[PDB]
Amino acid sequence: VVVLEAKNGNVTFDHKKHAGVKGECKACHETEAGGKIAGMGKDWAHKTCTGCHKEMGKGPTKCGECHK
Ligand code: HEM
Ligand code: HEM
Ligand code: HEM
Repeated sequence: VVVLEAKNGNVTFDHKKHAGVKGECKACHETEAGGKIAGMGKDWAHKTCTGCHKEMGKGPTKCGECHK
């Protein structure tokens, strides 16, 4: 898994749970190959991560559901 560090509690990101989303890899990455995400941080996460969870009605939307 990927551990996205945060001073209020790290967030654990699992690619397995994120297969079969619109755009597939390009939902989060510039390319189909993937890689590190230079823009990663609070602004990125609270837009893109939370945004999709709300759009799909699936996944964590409250602070402590991500930050542990
Ligand atoms: C099958 C499609 C995908 C591929 C091939 C892919 C590929 C990759 C690769 C190669 C890495 C870099 C791992 C490393 O260097 O340690 C990565 C990291 C990551 N991916 Fe994906 N990924 C895919 C889908 C997704 C999706 C859909 C999301 C969002 C929902 C996502 C979010 C992330 C995040 C947050 C990281 C960590 C980035 C960082 O720490 O800078 N990935 N992915
Ligand atoms: C209102 C509720 C939330 C609060 C108060 C909150 C607070 C924060 C704070 C203070 C940071 C910056 C941490 C740092 O730089 O050390 C951050 C970043 C982040 N948050 Fe949240 N957050 C909330 C909701 C969420 C949710 C629901 C998610 C998951 C969908 C999430 C995922 C993340 C991620 C992935 C980062 C970036 C970590 C990194 O790039 O290393 N947060 N958040
Ligand atoms: C880096 C950004 C993201 C983070 C940190 C994140 C985090 C998470 C976490 C922690 C879960 C599982 C919650 C649990 O097991 O308690 C989850 C589930 C889910 N996320 Fe994300 N997510 C991100 C981006 C996205 C995006 C962009 C999408 C849609 C395009 C998405 C769609 C989903 C879906 C559909 C689930 C439910 C999967 C299932 O139960 O099979 N997520 N996410």
